Amino acid sequence: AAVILESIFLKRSQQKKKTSPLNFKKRLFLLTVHKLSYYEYDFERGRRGSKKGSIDVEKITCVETVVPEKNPPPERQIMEQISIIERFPYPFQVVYDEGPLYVFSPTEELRKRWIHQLKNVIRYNSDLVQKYHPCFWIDGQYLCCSQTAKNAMGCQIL
Ligand SMILES: [Zn+2]
Repeated sequence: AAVILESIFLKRSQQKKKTSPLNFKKRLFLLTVHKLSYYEYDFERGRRGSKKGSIDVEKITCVETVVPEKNPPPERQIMEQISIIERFPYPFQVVYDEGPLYVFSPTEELRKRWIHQLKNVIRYNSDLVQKYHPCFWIDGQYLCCSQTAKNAMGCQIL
C-alpha cells in the first residue's frame, strides 16, 4: 500500500473523551488509499514515532477547508525550512462518523494537494455527504449554525 501523501501538520484534539483538552499537536500524516493516519514525529532521528491516530478512508464522508479561527495564536497566524514546520495557518477538515478531525497546513498549496488527494480516495465511498459545517465546532457547538451534535447534519450544501 503506497503512501500517496506524507506531511507534517498541526491538529486539534478530537476530544473523543470527556476528559480531553482542546490542544494542538504536531503530527506526521500519511495518506494511503485505505487510511489516513498520524504519528508523533521523531525530529532527532528524522523518522516517524508512535502511531497516535488513524481513520479508515471508507469512513470519511467529507473533506474541505474550514474558516480560520478569528483570534489564532502566533502558532497559527497567517526562511521556508523552519516556517513550514512551525507555522500552520491553513485549516481543513476530515469529516467522519466520530465528528470532524481538524488539520492545519503550513501553506495554502499543500492544503490544496491534500484536499485534492483525499477527495480521490473518498471518491470510492458509497455515501459521501452533500453538506458540511464550514466553521470550527468549538466550545460545544458549531460556530456556523450553532448545532451541538458533532455529527449533526452539515449546515451548508457542498
Ligand atoms: Zn454548521
